[PDB]
Amino acid sequence: PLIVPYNLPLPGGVVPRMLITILGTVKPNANRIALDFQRGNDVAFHFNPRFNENNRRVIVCNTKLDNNWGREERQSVFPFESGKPFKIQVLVEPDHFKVAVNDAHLLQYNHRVKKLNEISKLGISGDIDLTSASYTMI
Ligand SMILES: Cc1ccc(S[C@@H]2O[C@H](CO)[C@H](O)[C@H](n3cc(-c4c(F)c(F)c(N)c(F)c4F)nn3)[C@H]2O)cc1
Repeated sequence: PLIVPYNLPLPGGVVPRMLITILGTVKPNANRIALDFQRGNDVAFHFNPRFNENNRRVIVCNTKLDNNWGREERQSVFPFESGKPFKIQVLVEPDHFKVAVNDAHLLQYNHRVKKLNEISKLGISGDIDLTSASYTMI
């Protein structure tokens, strides 16, 4: 198992047609997962499944610039289940990050940080056992 939090360098940043695949298992009684695509200290794309926000499960997405969070984008479709193995695929497209979970499209997140070649880290954090984190070009 990989250490969590996990730092996956993305050399030279991201580019359209780059596919990032995260395989893991959600812990029992999970509270949160986070993927953080970072441009230095900024978070270009934060993808944050919350298992218990006011007793509801929701995905919160946002960007952090100069240490300030922006407007949240929320997805109530929630494909993660405590205790179960998952696959997150993040496909970089020209205008957005496209996220599929367990081979089913979940959401798109329009690029707010525009210097894709500077988004050169993926952090993976939260209540998972992490099996693999990798990328490839499609
Ligand atoms: C005024 C105001 C009031 C409340 C908020 S809440 C804020 O909302 C953001 C999305 O808009 C992010 O979710 C933030 N956030 C979550 C994590 C985090 C973490 F630190 C971890 F260690 C793990 N393991 C994890 F899964 C995480 F998600 N870090 N920063 C959250 O603090 C904002 C503004």
